[PDB]
Amino acid sequence: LQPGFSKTLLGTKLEAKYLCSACRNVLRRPFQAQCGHRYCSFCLASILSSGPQNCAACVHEGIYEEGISILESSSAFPDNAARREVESLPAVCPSDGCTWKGTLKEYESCHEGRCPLMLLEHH
Ligand SMILES: [Zn+2]
Ligand SMILES: [Zn+2]
Ligand SMILES: [Zn+2]
Repeated sequence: LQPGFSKTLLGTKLEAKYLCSACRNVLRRPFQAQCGHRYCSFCLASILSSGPQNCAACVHEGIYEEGISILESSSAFPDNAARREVESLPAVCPSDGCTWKGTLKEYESCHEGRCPLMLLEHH
């Protein structure tokens, strides 16, 4: 139930600003809500499946503000600056035993869903 990328991908380079406000994993196709908090596209869509919702991150961080801290489709946008930054980070496959290495973007487009440890049962 974790849409975001396993924190294992970044390893020691793991940073808080690269994490989804919802699943707490590395941002996957990030959107930025009106309040500034980032969410994986999948995570935000799920949260907003039944309409607007209060931003849990705003609450927990004690900065909740009426109106601005409300997650809404009309005020959330693709955070391409965040996406580009995260895609440029050095990454290693999360599969315990895999040696694949490259940028997170290369992981998403070339390795994810094509991992030997996951697809080859006799590995
Ligand atoms: Zn997420
Ligand atoms: Zn927020
Ligand atoms: Zn792998």
